[PDB]
Amino acid sequence: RSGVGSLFAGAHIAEAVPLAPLTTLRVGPIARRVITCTSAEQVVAALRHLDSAAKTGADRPLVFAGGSNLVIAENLTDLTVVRLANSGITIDGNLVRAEAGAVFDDVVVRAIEQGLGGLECLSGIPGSAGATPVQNVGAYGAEVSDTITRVRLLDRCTGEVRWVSARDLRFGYRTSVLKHADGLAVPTVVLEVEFALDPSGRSAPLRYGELIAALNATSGERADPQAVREAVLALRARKGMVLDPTDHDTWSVGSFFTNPVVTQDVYERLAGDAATRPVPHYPAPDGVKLAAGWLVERAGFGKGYPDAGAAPCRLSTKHALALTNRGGATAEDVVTLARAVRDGVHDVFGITLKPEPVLIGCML
Amino acid sequence: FAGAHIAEAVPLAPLTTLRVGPIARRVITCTSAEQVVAALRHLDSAAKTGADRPLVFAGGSNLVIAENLTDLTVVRLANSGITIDGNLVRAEAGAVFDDVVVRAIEQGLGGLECLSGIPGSAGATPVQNVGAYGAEVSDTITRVRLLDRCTGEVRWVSARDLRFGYRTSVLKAVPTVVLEVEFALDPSGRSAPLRYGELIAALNATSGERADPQAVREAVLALRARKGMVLDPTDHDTWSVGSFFTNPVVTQDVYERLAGDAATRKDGPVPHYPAPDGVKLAAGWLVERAGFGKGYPDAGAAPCRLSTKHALALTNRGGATAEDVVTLARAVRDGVHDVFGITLKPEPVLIGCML
Ligand SMILES: Cc1cc2nc3c(=O)[nH]c(=O)nc-3n(C[C@H](O)[C@H](O)[C@H](O)COP(=O)(O)OP(=O)(O)OC[C@H]3O[C@@H](n4cnc5c(N)ncnc54)[C@H](O)[C@@H]3O)c2cc1C
Ligand SMILES: Cc1cc2nc3c(=O)[nH]c(=O)nc-3n(C[C@H](O)[C@H](O)[C@H](O)COP(=O)(O)OP(=O)(O)OC[C@H]3O[C@@H](n4cnc5c(N)ncnc54)[C@H](O)[C@@H]3O)c2cc1C
Ligand SMILES: [K+]
Ligand SMILES: [K+]
Repeated sequence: RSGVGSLFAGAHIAEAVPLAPLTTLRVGPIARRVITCTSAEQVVAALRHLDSAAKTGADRPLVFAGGSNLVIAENLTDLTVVRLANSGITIDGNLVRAEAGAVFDDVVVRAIEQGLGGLECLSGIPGSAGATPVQNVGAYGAEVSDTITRVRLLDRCTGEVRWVSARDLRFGYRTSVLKHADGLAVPTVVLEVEFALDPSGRSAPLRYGELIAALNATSGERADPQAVREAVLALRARKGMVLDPTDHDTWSVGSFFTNPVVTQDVYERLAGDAATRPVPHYPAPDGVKLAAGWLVERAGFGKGYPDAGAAPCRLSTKHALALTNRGGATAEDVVTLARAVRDGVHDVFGITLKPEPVLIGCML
Repeated sequence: FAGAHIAEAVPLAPLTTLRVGPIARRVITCTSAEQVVAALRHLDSAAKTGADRPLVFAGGSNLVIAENLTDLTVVRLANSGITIDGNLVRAEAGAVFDDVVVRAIEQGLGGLECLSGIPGSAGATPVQNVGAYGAEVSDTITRVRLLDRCTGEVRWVSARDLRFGYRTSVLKAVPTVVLEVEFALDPSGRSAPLRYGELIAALNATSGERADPQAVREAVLALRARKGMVLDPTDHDTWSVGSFFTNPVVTQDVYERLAGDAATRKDGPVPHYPAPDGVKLAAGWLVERAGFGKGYPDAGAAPCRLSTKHALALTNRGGATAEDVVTLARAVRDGVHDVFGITLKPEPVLIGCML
């Protein structure tokens, strides 16, 4: 059938591979082996062999795609990496299907240019399509759970491949069943994602105040998707949230923390504690969602922190939530600064912020 | 109408499970999605309006049609393909739903088996989130291909945008027609988990176990047979639209009032089911407790009676009219309201008639 003569059905194998340059953060160990898969058959056959042979706590493989949400400890000297390069975008009426290794922003653009609305708010988010369901990737008032119909999944332990519905993924705010406290584990691999979009050519309803203002629209109004993408790309540039290899503010894994959901009591206390001398909140179904960025800034961790020095890890000069590599950072530098922001916001507010990126061999 | 078959003066009664309906002016039978879409586009722009709107039809298992609708144009969906594609099953609107179930079981795909024996088409299933025996088609549908009748536009719509709930979806005020349904099923060949007390008991198993889909099917078919809820043309208990009323979802205090009274009278407990938004009661227990036994009325030879095996099913006893169905329905609804304070809601769609 498929690459029968070769190991892993034809996947590329390389040894002693610096992972740092493959990551947006530019942090990482030299991987002992990298196995690069360009098809679903390769991803399945590669993991089957590695999962069948893996015996010890040093042998679980790191599944790696765009490298935009990974903080990988430099200590990990005995690491095998499976790299998902199985790309491919199909248009099927108002449906768009993207293999895991497609570049997510590419899916957005293809969708917009078919006159299909629904992804435009997610323009400029880096990384792969296959990663999007894992944490229900979102920005600017949209999330991929607003349009995903189903996901093609490899269950690594049984070797079964099937399609799973959006409903069975149990999407919530920055979560799904695929999201695990441990980001190495990845017992289930996304091979392909399908989205169902709006063939009338209208964007999703605009649900995010900064974007709405920028287009001179009102809340829940629909607009031209391309115009929405252009505004979103401008909003993201201002925050250093579009990759730009000459700008260190962009040497990140984006926002380092999820917006926390607090009980209505704790929102009203802060609403009071700041009524002397207006507290950002977003609607959410089981409490109030607070802006992590407003919390981080109020606890003293502003844009550029720490300001004095040549700190190798700073918070972005354009967006306080993003940790950045200024040139020579290590994983521990990133974890250290993140811990302090996290500890600091708890000292002030009594809110524990959860990290949004995936920390391999490091914890907070 | 891109090759649609057009018949004139077609009796609808024999096309309905209730054996009630008018002689339609024209029946436009569509055997492809293209015909369905061509027909509805022309007819919907032509209509001038109320009674010129066409009735969308399919399996005839959930409709009560007034016999005096002599000017009725009907579009009958008979696009019937069924495609298996790994663990995905795609069924055109006109496919027989139970054949989709059988086809999935035959391929080793689990998830549809608890829906064995429900009559009518695949296309109709999302409209009221068809279900029984602890399953609903919302548990497996990924998306539905729809014609928006207001814009003439055709598109796939996700499960989520259909807003499925207990006997409802957004399709049940935009008319749309479902053209095709996709289901994602379980290729390990295990059933959905067994959640329904009657079915678990009948298999000798535990709540949450899975079983062979075929054995689940046979159990469910035998239980449905005991209630007159599989089509059997010699049994008048099955000349129905199934359960005529949906299980009402009441605030928890309405439930509690009832459960107190029943405990005092010693005729409890009040059977009830999970609901996100209060407590769901067995409409059948309300009907019987309000005085309307299985076979009601027993006196004389009523042309409409409640099934002798399932009180919730209004049945055509030979020669019923729509007026008889609606007259019996109104009494069962009024009596339940009078005894319990609960307003039951009709499950079938009523064309030219009302409670
Ligand atoms: C400048 C910048 C801006 C950002 N803005 C946003 C934003 O607005 N919103 C947002 O949600 N995120 C944002 N991110 C985070 C990141 O881009 C997204 O999370 C992205 O979806 C990660 O994709 P990746 O392919 O790079 O994942 P990787 O970093 O390659 O992988 C990360 C984790 O996902 C797992 N994973 C990857 N592929 C699969 C698969 N196919 N199946 C199962 N598990 C898998 C990996 O094992 C690992 O556990 C931003 C990042 C940067 C650097
Ligand atoms: C013996 C018996 C047992 C039953 N058991 C059950 C049960 O266990 N659970 C349950 O839910 N139901 C049950 N029913 C009700 C009925 O079988 C289901 O509602 C069925 O899915 C209806 O299918 P149909 O094709 O016969 O619809 P029809 O009767 O042809 O049409 C019903 C309504 O749905 C609309 N409709 C039909 N197809 C479409 C479409 N493609 N797009 C948009 N609208 C459409 C029609 O316009 C009409 O408004 C039972 C019925 C009988 C007679
Ligand atoms: K992030
Ligand atoms: K019914």
